[PDB]
Amino acid sequence: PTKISILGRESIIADFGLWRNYVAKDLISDCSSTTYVLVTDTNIGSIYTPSFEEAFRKRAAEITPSPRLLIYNRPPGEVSKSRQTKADIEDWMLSQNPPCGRDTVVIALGGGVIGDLTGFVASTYMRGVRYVQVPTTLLAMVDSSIGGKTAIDTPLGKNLIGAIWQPTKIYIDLEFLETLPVREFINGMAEVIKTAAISSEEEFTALEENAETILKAVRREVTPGEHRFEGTEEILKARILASARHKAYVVSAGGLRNLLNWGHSIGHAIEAILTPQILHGECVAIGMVKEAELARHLGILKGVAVSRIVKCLAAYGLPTSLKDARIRKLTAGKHCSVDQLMFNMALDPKKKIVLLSAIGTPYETRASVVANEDIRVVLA
Amino acid sequence: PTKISILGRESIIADFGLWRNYVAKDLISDCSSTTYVLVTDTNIGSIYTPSFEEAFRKRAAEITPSPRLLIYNRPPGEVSKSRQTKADIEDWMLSQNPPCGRDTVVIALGGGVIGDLTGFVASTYMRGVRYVQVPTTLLAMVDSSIGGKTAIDTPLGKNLIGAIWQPTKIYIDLEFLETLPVREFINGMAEVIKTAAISSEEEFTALEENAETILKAVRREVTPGEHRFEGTEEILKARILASARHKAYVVSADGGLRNLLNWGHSIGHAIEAILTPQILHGECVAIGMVKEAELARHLGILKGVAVSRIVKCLAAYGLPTSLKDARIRKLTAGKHCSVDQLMFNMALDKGPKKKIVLLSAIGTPYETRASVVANEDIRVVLA
Ligand SMILES: Nc1ncnc2c1ncn2[C@@H]1O[C@H](COP(=O)(O)OP(=O)(O)O)[C@@H](O)[C@H]1O
Ligand SMILES: Nc1ncnc2c1ncn2[C@@H]1O[C@H](COP(=O)(O)OP(=O)(O)O)[C@@H](O)[C@H]1O
Ligand SMILES: [Cl-]
Ligand SMILES: [Zn+2]
Ligand SMILES: [Zn+2]
Repeated sequence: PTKISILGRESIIADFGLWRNYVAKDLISDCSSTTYVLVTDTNIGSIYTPSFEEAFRKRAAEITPSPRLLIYNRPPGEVSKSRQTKADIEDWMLSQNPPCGRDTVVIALGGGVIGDLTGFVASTYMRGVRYVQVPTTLLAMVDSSIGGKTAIDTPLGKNLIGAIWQPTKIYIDLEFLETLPVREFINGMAEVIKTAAISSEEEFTALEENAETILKAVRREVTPGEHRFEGTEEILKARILASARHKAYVVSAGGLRNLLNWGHSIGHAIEAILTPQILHGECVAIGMVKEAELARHLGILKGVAVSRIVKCLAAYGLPTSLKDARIRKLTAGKHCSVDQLMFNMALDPKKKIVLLSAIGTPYETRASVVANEDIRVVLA
Repeated sequence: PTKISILGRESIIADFGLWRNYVAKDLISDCSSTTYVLVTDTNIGSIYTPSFEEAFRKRAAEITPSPRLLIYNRPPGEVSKSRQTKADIEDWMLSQNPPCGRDTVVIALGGGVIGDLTGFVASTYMRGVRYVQVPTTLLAMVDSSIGGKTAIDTPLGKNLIGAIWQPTKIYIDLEFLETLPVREFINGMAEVIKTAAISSEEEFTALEENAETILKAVRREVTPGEHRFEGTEEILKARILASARHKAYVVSADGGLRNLLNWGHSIGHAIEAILTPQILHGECVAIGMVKEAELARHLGILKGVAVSRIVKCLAAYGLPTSLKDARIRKLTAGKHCSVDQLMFNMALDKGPKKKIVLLSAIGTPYETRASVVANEDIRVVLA
């Protein structure tokens, strides 16, 4: 297994089959406790909780008295990232017999949604209890689960109420990617490509090479009794952990974290308009394409560089323009006026944007100051 | 202005009239921001918010842009220390124009209730924003506001959901004690006496001396224009800050030192679980100290003379020393506390023995932590 230290500690454990042969075991020995609370939605749970309850029983049998495994399932969707669901899980935990104590270890089994909710639930339960991250979406494995940022949503916006509570462990089991819907896998790929583009040319080239292969496995129908990523196993692990590693690196450090926002400046503006029909990664993809175009316009990025960005994103199934087909269909031709975008970008004179002087090489070691008029030029 | 440092840094500012001449000023200069949110109940607010709005305007006038002061008032009582109340305070914060942001400085103006709620609201607002403590109750000045422990209550218990969020500043304005109801003042005195009893025989001795005087000012009519603690001003500040200082000390100490802060609380908590909400926390802890002291004596660790002074000193301040005290009896229609019930409530605290803070003498703890004691030995003092 591959370990990626984060914040001066071992937190991340990444490899195939962790949820089957490792997690349970490791939790009982490194996260000693009498109460383990697994949280997940009905989609990912029905697929993975059974194998775990069993794997759990085997490890708990050897310990006495036997540690209990409590499970909580919530409806899928970001509808659970609410004040209501959090209170529930809390009252449910307090209603257990005996009530779940401060020794509780919470297991966040899911994506960004389950992740933020559970992480925040843990941070405040009796003023905080330990918890581990078990990212099931690609976007969660390389980004959302690394960092400790947790929160829920309110009818006035996303992530408005939450906390920064570092998970004790972060289990990255690449096998979760075997059942992850194709669209979701592609969505996460945006951040992976983003990470490379702001840190390593060689890594961005690896992504360029592997694209065809990865996408073949991600789409090919897999007959029961086989692994979706049969021969590409090592390639996938390398490309995905590279991103996770970077996120972990940045999180362990000032202006280095701003770079994690490349493509997000414009990206966020687009999403504010096209969500929830269009996904985060899908919007960031178009965001990277434009911010790259902005870098070119400002004379900081070369034409050749800009093309590969687009080419590489497309190669993975990500949208590169607001004019894309799918997007236009999924959003019945919604339109992002150059103004509404500049309005949104401000909801966050001049704008701060991450510019690239070349693939793998950031212009400044932080978000560069850019003038509005210069931004408005790449928004059409 | 006397300053006490907590957790390796200044935070506590203690003196008279801070709410009138200091707070506002200091907030604008040391807690620079565009949004300040004052939270309080309708009891303490109606008495103190007006003078503050004004004091605020004066300081904000010089600085430009103008730092806005938003105010939130909730019904008094621990009924506001709820998920709902917290949620409103937040939606209200997000609904302002423009919405309260991460630069926000929250002002917790009130007692333990307002303190815990606001402190917790702050800890999670956009994943955390700065906040200051402005303890208006005695119990809050020397205990609840020092430490960073925040939370709300749920129908299944107190302080079940919350967080540990250290306040940026802790303004201890002794003038709040001029309007604090007599009962509340006496309530807080329990913890002050507790602090002394576990750290300084001298400090305890002074408490015994200053009693008769303090209680005179607390229980007297103050004609218009006169400060309630006219001549005793320095005495009060000394006695009160001594406790606050200790709390600050323990809280900054890098284990069992925090256990000592639980003296009288072992039995004390058991009693409160039964007699609350009619009887207050301090009032229950008082009886708790009396009994735990009796337990120490029984176990041969505390002398008879020592135990007496404890009782005498608590009484001297108007605190109950036994469950048979008439004031209690009245407030609880004579509710009974079975030893069985008390021993059970003491177990709800996560066997054959209970851990209790024992004193070998006033100011001197037996062990540097909660000593292990057998059930039968505890049951004897309760009978
Ligand atoms: N490994 C997986 N296999 C199957 N379904 C999954 C997996 N991961 C999550 N899902 C489902 O996919 C959708 C997207 O997960 P979500 O947590 O919303 O994504 P993100 O982390 O991008 O916010 C949800 O409907 C969820 O139940
Ligand atoms: N400085 C003060 N003077 C007058 N009223 C106050 C003051 N402090 C708080 N109060 C009121 O006194 C009561 C006790 O405050 P609370 O915070 O509930 O107590 P504690 O801190 O002991 O838990 C409340 O009804 C409150 O509105
Ligand atoms: Cl909360
Ligand atoms: Zn992102
Ligand atoms: Zn107490």
